[PDB]
Amino acid sequence: PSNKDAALLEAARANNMQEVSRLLSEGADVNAKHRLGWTALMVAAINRNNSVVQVLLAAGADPNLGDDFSSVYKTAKEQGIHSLEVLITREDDFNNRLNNRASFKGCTALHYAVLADDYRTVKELLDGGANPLQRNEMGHTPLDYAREGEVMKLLRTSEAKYQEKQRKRELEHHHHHH
Repeated sequence: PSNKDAALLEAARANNMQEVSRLLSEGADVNAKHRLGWTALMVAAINRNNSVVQVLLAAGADPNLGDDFSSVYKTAKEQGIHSLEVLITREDDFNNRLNNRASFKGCTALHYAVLADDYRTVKELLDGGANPLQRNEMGHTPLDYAREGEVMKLLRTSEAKYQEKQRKRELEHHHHHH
């Protein structure tokens, strides 16, 4: 990606609030994508940077994009680079607390906030239009990745409300409200 998009991903990772705002005003893509597959919103979410998540959503970030990163091993093959570089970059530019063996293809920012078990980040994404029913490539919802506690309770409630809005054909009504 461009210099501005690359700086935005780093500022979103680093919780550098001033820089995120600056870069967006200079034309950085709010859906900026790392060469290895993830967005600024995803990396803000896994790092519990709920203030960065707020800013990106306000500038129009799509909450429902899925990660193109799969696993260290598979992504390394699909890109023709060695797994060592992929592992270091995933750990250094994204987050170092995830399972290196697992596949994350199709994970949304909400999947990642749930793995981070952060109530505030999860709530901000749900309030921002994140679809709690959207599954990743392995077929898991964000609630599938929740641990017991306040995030799992919030997701259970939100799933039921989202399903009811979908059945009543009124998702767009509620999206344009507070």
